[PDB]
Amino acid sequence: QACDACRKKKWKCSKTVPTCTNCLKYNLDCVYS
Ligand SMILES: [Cd+2]
Ligand SMILES: [Cd+2]
Repeated sequence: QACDACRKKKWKCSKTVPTCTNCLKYNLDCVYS
């Protein structure tokens, strides 16, 4: 599945920590669940 960030915006995620490339880009709280 996508990370919490790509889950609210739906931008698909690569599933990598700490922050997915999408969170380190827009600088957001990357969380998982
Ligand atoms: Cd993501
Ligand atoms: Cd994220």
